Amino acid sequence: TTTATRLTGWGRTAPSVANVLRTPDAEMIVKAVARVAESGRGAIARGLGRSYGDNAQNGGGLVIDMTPLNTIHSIDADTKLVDIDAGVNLDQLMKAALPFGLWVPVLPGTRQVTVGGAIACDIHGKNHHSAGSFGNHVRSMDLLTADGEIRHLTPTGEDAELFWATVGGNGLTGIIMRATIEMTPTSTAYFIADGDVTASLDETIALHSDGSEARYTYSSAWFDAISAPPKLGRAAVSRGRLATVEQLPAKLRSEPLKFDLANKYTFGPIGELWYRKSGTYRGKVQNLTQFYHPLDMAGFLQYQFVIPTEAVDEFKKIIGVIQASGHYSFLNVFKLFGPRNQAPLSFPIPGWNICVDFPIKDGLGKFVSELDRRVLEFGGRLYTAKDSRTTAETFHAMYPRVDEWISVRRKVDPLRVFASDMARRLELL
Ligand SMILES: Cc1cc2nc3c(=O)[nH]c(=O)nc-3n(C[C@H](O)[C@H](O)[C@H](O)COP(=O)(O)OP(=O)(O)OC[C@H]3O[C@@H](n4cnc5c(N)ncnc54)[C@H](O)[C@@H]3O)c2cc1C
Ligand SMILES: O=c1nc(N2CCCCC2)sc2c(NO)cc(C(F)(F)F)cc12
Repeated sequence: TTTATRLTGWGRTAPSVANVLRTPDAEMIVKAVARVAESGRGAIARGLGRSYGDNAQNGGGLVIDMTPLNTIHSIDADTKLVDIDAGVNLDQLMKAALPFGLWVPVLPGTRQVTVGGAIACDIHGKNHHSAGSFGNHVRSMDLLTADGEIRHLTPTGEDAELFWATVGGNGLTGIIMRATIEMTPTSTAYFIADGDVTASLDETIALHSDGSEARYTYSSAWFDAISAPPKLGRAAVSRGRLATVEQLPAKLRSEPLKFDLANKYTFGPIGELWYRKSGTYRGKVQNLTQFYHPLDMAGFLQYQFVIPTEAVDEFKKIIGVIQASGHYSFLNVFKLFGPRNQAPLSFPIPGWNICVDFPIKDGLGKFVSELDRRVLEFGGRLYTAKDSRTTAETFHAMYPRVDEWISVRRKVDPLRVFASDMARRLELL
């Protein structure tokens, strides 16, 4: 079913109309690409549309919806390998793999993302400093390339260059049809978590520098970006690891792999004490929602960037520029990222990662451009999955291996068959 449809990112801006093919037939998808390879607005895959930007739309072009390709082919507990269609979402995968004592190795902050989208944006999670990003756990993928052929890529094979170009490649090397992922063994669906509350930016940084991070596989913090210094950058830090069966309480040991406001006090000293109490704890047993999606149970601009580890002073500065700006962000996530991977367009690098969420109002666009500049000057970068407004020139300087990447893309799609709004804006075409 080919249908002219109006598509936007999760942020619901920069709308664009395209011919949306939605089919469960992989043979239909190979033909639509062959067709597009004849006649020149190109094609692009789309997952669940959870990316905020314009990387999954192609104005006046073809957009292939991959979510009907959602078959899990096999799960093997001994090898820890799952073999799945690209349109399988990580929530679906999570529930399918638990009974085998397997855990999805990298989870983002929403489980409604496809494997293809997980690979194409090379997503990260609370465990990046211990496990890397999603691409590090893919052992193979089958990629529908511009020549109508389906190539079988692996991280260390002869096609390693193309594999790593596809990881974080935002769909611009072809369609990931199928992949094999190595899962993390687990005896439990639960976490054991430690909580800590800091009073300032310099404490937060101290906590993340003292060596405690190495004792936790998962870590992230809620972060104050409004309150002026000294309060600026105080945080609720939440850290932990998957629980073993031995560490669960009686009630949960029979089904260990299961899954199924303001008052007058709030802003005074009693609230400060209460919040400090609630956010301080040791060895709390917690399920996925409680630990990983604590938010559970349009008109905003999402902005995420990472600054190199060494440039700690420069990070403090950027955070100060944000609270002084008049633009207030209430929901902020902070994390120290670990080592990077071989993918040239992969976002994560070791250093200070922060996500902020600004209300759309007058002055924002021009303030965010100036932020881009500070982020660039300080050796950091923005995340494509959260962006629709940065310039090609900024992007290119932020990702110095883009040229290396462009070369790989030139060989595999010399006719520019795969294209998107983002590719044209960021001049990756
Ligand atoms: C509330 C929320 C929280 C989030 N938290 C995080 C987080 O913690 N960490 C993180 O890293 N990201 C996070 N994200 C971003 C999200 O993980 C990525 O945007 C992800 O790529 C979206 O997956 P999707 O399946 O919706 O892909 P879409 O948004 O539909 O597409 C995204 C990109 O993947 C490509 N693509 C999709 N399918 C295929 C395929 N089969 N073959 C080739 N290319 C394909 C598209 O062409 C496009 O370039 C979050 C997003 C939201 C809305
Ligand atoms: O857990 C997360 N939840 C998020 N969302 C749900 C709550 C509301 C806003 C979106 S965003 C996010 C980001 N930024 O993208 C980074 C990290 C990380 F650094 F990996 F720890 C975690 C999250």
